[PDB]
Amino acid sequence: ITGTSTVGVGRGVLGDQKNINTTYSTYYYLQDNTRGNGIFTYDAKYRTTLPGSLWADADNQFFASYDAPAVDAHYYAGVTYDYYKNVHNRLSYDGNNAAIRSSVHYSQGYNNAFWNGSQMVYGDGDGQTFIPLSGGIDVVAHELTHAVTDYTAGLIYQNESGAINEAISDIFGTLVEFYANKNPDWEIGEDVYTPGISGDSLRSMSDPAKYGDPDHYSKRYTGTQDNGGVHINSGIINKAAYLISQGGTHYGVSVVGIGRDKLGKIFYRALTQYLTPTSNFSQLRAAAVQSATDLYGSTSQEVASVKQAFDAVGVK
Ligand SMILES: CC(C)C[C@H](NC(=O)CNP(=O)(O)CNC(=O)OCc1ccccc1)C(=O)O
Ligand SMILES: [Ca+2]
Ligand SMILES: [Ca+2]
Ligand SMILES: [Ca+2]
Ligand SMILES: [Ca+2]
Ligand SMILES: [Zn+2]
Repeated sequence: ITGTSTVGVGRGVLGDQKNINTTYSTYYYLQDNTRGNGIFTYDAKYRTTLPGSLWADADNQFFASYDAPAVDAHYYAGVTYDYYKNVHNRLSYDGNNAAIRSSVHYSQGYNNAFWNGSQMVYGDGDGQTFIPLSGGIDVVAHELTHAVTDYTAGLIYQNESGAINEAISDIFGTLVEFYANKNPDWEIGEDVYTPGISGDSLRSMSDPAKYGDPDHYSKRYTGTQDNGGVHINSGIINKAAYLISQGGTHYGVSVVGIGRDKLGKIFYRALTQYLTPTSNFSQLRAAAVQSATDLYGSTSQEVASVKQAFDAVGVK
């Protein structure tokens, strides 16, 4: 909408207060004009017709329970935009400042979130498996990263290419969580998963097998559930990324960590320069090795650690 840029205040899903960029034109809208061509947050009103209505508020204060998922979707989309711009010199998901759209209150009891080809979509959860999923910065950044992938490598959402697609979203979701630096970890979705259970997560990158996901290529899933295991086999790549950053000895193979910033540079370059829609795990290893070579040199520690990490997870 056409209006003037304003700053509202509200509370997110976890009860924390934050300032949000809004737009005033009769109502105050969840429309942040400070980032690219805007960040826009919509109310899906418990229905499945998208996007719903651009979120309107009478007073620029967003403290109602119903407001909380919208506050966090809007705010964390902004943090994710800032990460890509400041860290990778990427302007929104298309590289040309495309408007970022999200809808909250999607459906009823909806235990998921997704990128639908055009926008982000967040369920509220059923209150037992999940609380509203936009409360997780890693989840929000995971979703926006699907848009980045779709505009760049274009990894097809099945089998190995789809597991790479998923891992890319978990990797950058985690790197955005570290960028914001509020309780960061290598777990996925801990802030919104299972409100009745402390200390669990939807996935772990440091130890995928904690939640049943493989941590070695020999343990990959080969069936047809979950688009050929895209959220399962992502554990193999998530573990390799964790090892590149943090180091460790895994199945007897030792990896010297090189830190998060270098992990992010290597995988961002691989995603945007070398991966293709049909890349498999072996091709990802080659892309990551080449990316590290470009950035740091063929004889560098960084290249050596990429190779060790993929060796540790059984990917040649
Ligand atoms: C219990 C769940 C929260 C776990 C998991 N989801 C995630 O980890 C995050 N959502 P996501 O990975 O973005 C879904 N995304 C997904 O299933 O994409 C299918 C699609 C393709 C094209 C258009 C619309 C949807 C899942 O779906 O099993
Ligand atoms: Ca209000
Ligand atoms: Ca965390
Ligand atoms: Ca996390
Ligand atoms: Ca929990
Ligand atoms: Zn995903």
